Amino acid sequence: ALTQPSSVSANPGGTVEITCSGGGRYYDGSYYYGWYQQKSPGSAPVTVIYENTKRPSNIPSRFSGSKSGSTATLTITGVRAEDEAVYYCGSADDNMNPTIFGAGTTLTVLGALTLDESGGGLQTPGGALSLVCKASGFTFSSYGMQWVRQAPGKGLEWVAGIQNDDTGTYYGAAVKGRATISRDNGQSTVRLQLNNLRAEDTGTYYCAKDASSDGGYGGDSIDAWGHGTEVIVSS
Repeated sequence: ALTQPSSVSANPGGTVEITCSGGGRYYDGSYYYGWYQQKSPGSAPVTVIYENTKRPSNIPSRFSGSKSGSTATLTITGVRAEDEAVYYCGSADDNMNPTIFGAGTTLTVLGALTLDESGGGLQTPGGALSLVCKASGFTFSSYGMQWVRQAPGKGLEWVAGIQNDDTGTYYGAAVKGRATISRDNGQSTVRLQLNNLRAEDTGTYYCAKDASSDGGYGGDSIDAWGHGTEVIVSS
């Protein structure tokens, strides 16, 4: 599991730093982290920094990222009230678990592409579900894709990933043996099947696009998130 502080406080106009450690070493011997801002539980995260230092152009320039050795730091220079959020760090855990999220850092300040998920709703315990994410606004066949979920009031949890060419599928510990991810490049869709459903599978399921230039996926490199679809497992 990754390590990031539970909370940080800042005065408006201050400079704040949030660190993340514990990521797995990548194939190249280096370490890579991403930073995912979520302003309320159950809402689409927003990538503020990915691949250590890359900032999406719609994100304010007050956000920046750096990495030293195996530790990443998110810096907000001139923090604003609207920056209050939970910031989740993401990285690789190990070779068979390319995505893992830290527990989140809550920041207190003193005072295009579409990914559309369907198939959610009420599900019966012991049954199966099938979620579909329909992508538009980018060249789907070039990118790895992932599913991430969030139990009510809890943090982000990785569910599954798939490379652009169907290869390298892996699954989060809580769903391994029950889950299947697949994709259809011609339809620009990625699918999650999950069987033997249990109450613990209840939550918001987000489709996530990877930015890795090689069609891979990992915890450091998510650049777009859907608004998610709720799954409720109950009888």
